[PDB]
Amino acid sequence: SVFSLTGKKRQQIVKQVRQRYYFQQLSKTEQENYLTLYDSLAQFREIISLTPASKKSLIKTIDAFVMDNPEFYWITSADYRFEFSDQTVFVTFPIPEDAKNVYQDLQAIGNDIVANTPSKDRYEQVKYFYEVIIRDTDYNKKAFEAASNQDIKSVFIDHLSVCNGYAQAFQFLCQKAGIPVAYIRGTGTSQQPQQSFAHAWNAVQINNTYYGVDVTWGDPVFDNHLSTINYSFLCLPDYLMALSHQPSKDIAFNTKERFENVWTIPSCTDDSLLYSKRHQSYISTFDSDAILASLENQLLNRQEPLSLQFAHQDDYQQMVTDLTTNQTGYHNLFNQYWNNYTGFTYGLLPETLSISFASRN
Ligand code: NA
Repeated sequence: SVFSLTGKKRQQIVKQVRQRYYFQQLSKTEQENYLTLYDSLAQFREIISLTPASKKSLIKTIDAFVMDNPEFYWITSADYRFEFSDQTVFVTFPIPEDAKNVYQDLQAIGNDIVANTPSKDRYEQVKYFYEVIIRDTDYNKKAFEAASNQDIKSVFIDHLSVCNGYAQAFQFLCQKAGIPVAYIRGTGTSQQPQQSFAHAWNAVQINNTYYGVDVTWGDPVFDNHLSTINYSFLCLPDYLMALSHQPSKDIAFNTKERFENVWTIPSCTDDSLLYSKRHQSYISTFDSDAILASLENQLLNRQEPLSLQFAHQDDYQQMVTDLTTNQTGYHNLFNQYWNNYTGFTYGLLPETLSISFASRN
């Protein structure tokens, strides 16, 4: 095809996209068009000429490209618009007038964040990116409770964003760091009160296995039940993430239609990177002794607030019931370590089977 990349430019683009997530699920012709899309958007073209395929194949290619490539911030929330003509498919992404300088503004910010990570351990880098986005970005709760908040410009330029921007910003940084990463879209479900909502989050590959990451839900303005940085959404297995997340495999390419069950979602099975597990606050079996010992170990390290995360729903629920009835074990322990003790308060985040404790005032 005349639109396929060639020469040195092709080599450069092949290297650039090799780790992109949805790219891996595209066929040969679709990957060629993906490469052409990358080159043309990197030249800041509004209209891209692609080689003809079925309507579905083109939508798959475009959808994969948009999810995979936050750097082209102007495409992240755009409609999928294309037209067939004379053995060519013309794809249009309206492009802002300042797109080149904003694109390079974001490159400089991203490069600075990645280059100065304190550790080069991949987990520590992922944790650092989580922290950076949460600390430096205001969550736009007014917007949620109701575009322009959906891309990495809203995160790194405006510092005011919603889940789609957070998740694309996390991918943006991971890509620059060379960490395989995915953007995942779907449905979040919160409790107290029960509620479902459109949502976006991430997966990362560390040590050749995937881990779930939800930066947005770790933001205290998004959810303050444990209030701060809520680490209980950092590198989760699916048996915990699935309690509040349902990823979508579908492509809704307009308001009336979709393609069902197109994409494969990363499988996250390892719990070894849980913050709670790494800090000896993960309870995998209901046991009063083990619960109090974990809290006492935290108290011996002079931590406040204390925290617990459970592996299994019914164990978390039994702990909740014991806190509404048998509280004596807890007062006896806390009174030993907290001065002027007059009780304790607790916060519940059932979405990750988590609880936090603090001295009452
Ligand atoms: Na924030």
